[PDB]
Order: sequence, then structure tokens, then C-alpha cells
Amino acid sequence: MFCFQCQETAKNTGCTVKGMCGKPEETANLQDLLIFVLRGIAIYGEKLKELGQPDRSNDDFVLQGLFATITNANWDDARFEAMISEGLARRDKLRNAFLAVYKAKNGKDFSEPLPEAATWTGDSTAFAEKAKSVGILATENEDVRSLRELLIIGLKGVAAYAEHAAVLGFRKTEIDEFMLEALASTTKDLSVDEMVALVMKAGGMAVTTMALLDEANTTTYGNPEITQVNIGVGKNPGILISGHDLKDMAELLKQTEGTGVDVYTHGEMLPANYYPAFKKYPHFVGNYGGSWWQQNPEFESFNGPILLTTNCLVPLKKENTYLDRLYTTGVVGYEGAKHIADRPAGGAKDFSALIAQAKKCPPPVEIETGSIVGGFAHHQVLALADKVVEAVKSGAIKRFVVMAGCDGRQKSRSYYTEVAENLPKDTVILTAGCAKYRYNKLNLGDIGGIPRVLDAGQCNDSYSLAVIALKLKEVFGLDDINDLPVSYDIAWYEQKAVAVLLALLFLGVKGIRLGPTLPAFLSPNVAKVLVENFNIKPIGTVQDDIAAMMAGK
Ligand code: SF4
Ligand SMILES: [Xe]
Ligand SMILES: [Xe]
Ligand SMILES: [Xe]
Ligand SMILES: [Xe]
Ligand SMILES: [Xe]
Ligand SMILES: [Xe]
Ligand SMILES: [Xe]
Ligand SMILES: [Xe]
Ligand SMILES: [Xe]
Ligand SMILES: [Xe]
Ligand SMILES: [Xe]
Ligand SMILES: [Xe]
Ligand SMILES: [Xe]
Repeated sequence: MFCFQCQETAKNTGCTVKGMCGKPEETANLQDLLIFVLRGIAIYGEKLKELGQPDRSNDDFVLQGLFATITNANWDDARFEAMISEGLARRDKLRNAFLAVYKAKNGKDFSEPLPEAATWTGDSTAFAEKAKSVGILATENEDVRSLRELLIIGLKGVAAYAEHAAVLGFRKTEIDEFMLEALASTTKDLSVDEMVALVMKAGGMAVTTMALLDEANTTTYGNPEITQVNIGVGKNPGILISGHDLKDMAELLKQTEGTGVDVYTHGEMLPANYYPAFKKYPHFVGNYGGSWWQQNPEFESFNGPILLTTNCLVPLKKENTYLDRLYTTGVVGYEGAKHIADRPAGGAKDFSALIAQAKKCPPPVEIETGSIVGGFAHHQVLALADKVVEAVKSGAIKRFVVMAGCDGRQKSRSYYTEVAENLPKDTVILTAGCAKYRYNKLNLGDIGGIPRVLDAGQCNDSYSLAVIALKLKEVFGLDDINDLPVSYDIAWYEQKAVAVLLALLFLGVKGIRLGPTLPAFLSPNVAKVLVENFNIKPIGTVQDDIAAMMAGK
């Protein structure tokens, strides 16, 4: 196999036998084959749009297909085989539509050679063998490989955010068109300038998509607000919801109301605690445990059903006993875990089985007590603009440190905790995404009532951090967003973090420190381009990085 899309890739070069995440060769190769089929759909979909007869019938299939190949999202080979079969059928329908339109417009049959992604076909018996030759290493030129894979990785992060917006009824034609432009481009031989322009275009589409998801979430469930979240437990059995989808949370809360089953969040569902629509349910207890990578022991000790709405689902350890109470939904899948089917249009998902099972379970084991404060998304922060600006002017807040991003297992991530603990006491950390779990349970206090850690939400709520920065730029009358007293020391793990990074690069942010390591999918020449144009840097020691950031460098 060959996969190198997440921060934990083997040796920082690529996983070749079994993923470090646990992804076996057969699963990795099937994900490559699904992406190959998506490029085929994109070739014809792009041509139909160019001929003036766009077909948007595969929009959701394409977003879900890309999302299913995100790190820790779907482990069920049967799901991938089904998606590949369905994608071949969808591709063929687009091909037949294209051939007729091309002939009508040109007065002759189409006869230009097409990449194999547009024509290869087979039943499911042929998939395992074909998958081995349509992987990442089929691109021989290292620079072309790096630019194509950077684009696809960024694109799958954008697709995830767009799928959440779509679930809530929010969509933009430009996003779905770009999905096919970007996928089809990886089957073409383009110049370096063209390839880099597509990557920057993906960063601009990441801004569009994060803005759309921000609108979707806040219009539907209200603007997040300051909230004190309990991290201890109640006395009833509960259901633990993890991942990012807030519509699944809305339905779970409604279906569990009055049943004697409590609702708890985990990981990236922590920010559901900040929304006014969900704060009205007294049975919504709080947030359980920490970061996604500690879920084996935490899902175990939770004792009740666990619902994964999105990635990060980690394979069970041999001694784990919660497979019979593990539920997947959305693009998530796992062999032997019960899956909650998609909601009918205008209807809801059916969580009754989780509720019936939870009534047979003991209450969660308390793993800690106290609380976490959060809910500092853009509306809430801009509502406190005068207080924030005055603190910056008085010198009470000397600098902001954006430490948003994604957490991971490697020991080198103690750097983020130590940076948080060692930053001067007149600095405020801004965060979003599960990178927050390295420092959101510390006792850093506040600065005149402003918490020293301000959690804006999920990794998509890095959007709010950009809105805040842009507001500060205008208030302070600065010509360049980089001249604000803000430093960026971002942690990454999977592909949604890559989309966030590309969005910040599109917004003109320079000097970002990215880590705990730099991506394996950046070749030496591509990495040099990023350093030349954007001054992206690796992490150094805690002391060196704090000193540099306090100097604005
Ligand atoms: S998702 Fe990450 S750890 Fe898993 S196979 Fe790919 S690069 Fe390796
Ligand atoms: Xe790039
Ligand atoms: Xe604030
Ligand atoms: Xe802020
Ligand atoms: Xe602000
Ligand atoms: Xe990020
Ligand atoms: Xe960010
Ligand atoms: Xe962003
Ligand atoms: Xe920004
Ligand atoms: Xe900011
Ligand atoms: Xe990244
Ligand atoms: Xe990047
Ligand atoms: Xe390059
Ligand atoms: Xe880089």
C-alpha cells in the first residue's frame, strides 16, 4: 500500500504495509480505487459543465466519497466496494450523457484518448487487484505527486465541511464544481504554475466552505456563547456522541429527551455544548474524556453506547469490549459496528436502538471532575470587542497565540502543552479543533475576566478565528493582517487541518509554525515554494519558539 496523508505517517515518509492508524492494505487500496473512480466521474462532469450542460446529480456522492477516505473515517471494506460499484454506475451515466452532447455539438463521435479513470470497469472481484496500480505512486514525478496529493488532501478536508453544510441544507454550486475541477486536474499533465494555482484555489474554496458551514451551524442552532461545561458525570446511563455533525446531535437530544438516558459529548462534539439550541436540554450533561486518540479506554469506561458521526474512529484494541455498543453513522463505518442509516429528506435519523441499549447499561465511570469554559466563536468575541480592544491597548493582553488544529498520539506533542504552560501570563491562546485538548484542562486563569484559553469550537471554527483577526486588523487600522500582535503555532493531524492551513494561506497569513512535524506529501521543491511564498516553519524548542513568537517572529 501507500498512504501519507496524515501527520502520523510512517517515518514521516509514508505507510507501506499497514497504516500507523491501523488501516490495512486492502482498505487503503480500496480507498485509492474509490478516488480513481471519483476522478473518472470528475472528467465527464467537468466536460458536461464546459459544454453548457452541467449535471449536479453526483454532488453528495462525491463529497461523501472523499470524506470516507479521510483518516480514521471508514474502515469497512464492504462500504468501499459498494461505493466503488455505485461510482462506476454514476460515471457511466455521465459518460453516456457526455458522448451524446459532444456528438451534437461537434458533428462527430468523441475520439480523444482518456485517462483510465474514465473507462476502466470491473465487478467487485476485480477491485483488489486493480486498486494496487491506481495508487499514489502511479505518479512518477515527485513534484507532480506532491502537488496533486496536496490538492486532493486539501479537497477532502473541504468536502467534509461541505458535507456538514449540505446536511443542514446549505450548498454552493462553486464548491461542487470545484470538487470535479480539482479531481479531474489530477488526471492531466499541467504546469507547475497551474498545479500551484489549483492548490491556492482550494484554499479560497476552503474559506468559502468554512464560511458556509459557519452560517449553516449558527443559523440552525444559534451563535455559540460562553459556556461552562461539566466534565464529571451524572448518575444515569448515557449515550456518548463523537465526531462533528451537529444535526445528528440535534436529533439525538430530541429523541433522548424524557427517556432517562443522558447525552454526553466527546472530542470534536465538545462545541455542541456552546450552542443555545442544545443548552436547553437538562439531560445533556457535558463532555467526557479527552482527545480522539485516547478513545479506547474512554469509550470503554463510558459504559453506554457511543455514536461516531464522523472521523476519528480508532480500531479497537484486542481487549476492548465496546464493539457491541459502538454505532457509526454518516460516512463512518467499522466492521461489526451497527450503522445508523441516512435520514430521509425532511426526516430524521432513527436512534431508538441506542436508547434501548443505553437503558441496559451502567452509568459512565467518572474519569475527572470540574469544568471547561468555551464558546468564544466570532459572534461572541465581537460582542466583547470593546473589552478585548481595551485589554490590548492597556497591555493586559500583549499577544494572542493561535494554537488551533488537530491533536494526535505522538509524544512530541507535549510541546503544545509546554508552550501553553510557559507562555507569558499576559498572552491569550486562541483555539479551535482537538489540538485544544493539550491545554484546555490546565489552570491558566483569566486576564481581567478574559480567559487565557478561548475556545472558538470545532476545527471548522478556525473560521471564527479568521473573522476575529480581520476585525482586529480593521479596528487597529493595519494594512497587513500579519502585523497584528498574533502568532500562529498550529498542530495538524488529518485532512481537515490541511484545508484550514490552505485557507489561512489564501487569507495571506505568513510565518505559521506547523507541527509536530511537516507533511510527508510536500516534496523538497514544493516545500521550498511554501517557505519562499509563505514563510511556513517547523516547531523548534518551547523556549526558542516562545521567545520568537513574543518578538513577532
Ligand atoms: S491515514 Fe495516516 S497513519 Fe493511516 S495509512 Fe494514511 S498516512 Fe498512514
Ligand atoms: Xe503550493
Ligand atoms: Xe473575549
Ligand atoms: Xe480575541
Ligand atoms: Xe474583536
Ligand atoms: Xe489547522
Ligand atoms: Xe486557525
Ligand atoms: Xe480559516
Ligand atoms: Xe486571518
Ligand atoms: Xe485573532
Ligand atoms: Xe497541515
Ligand atoms: Xe500546506
Ligand atoms: Xe515545484
Ligand atoms: Xe513547508
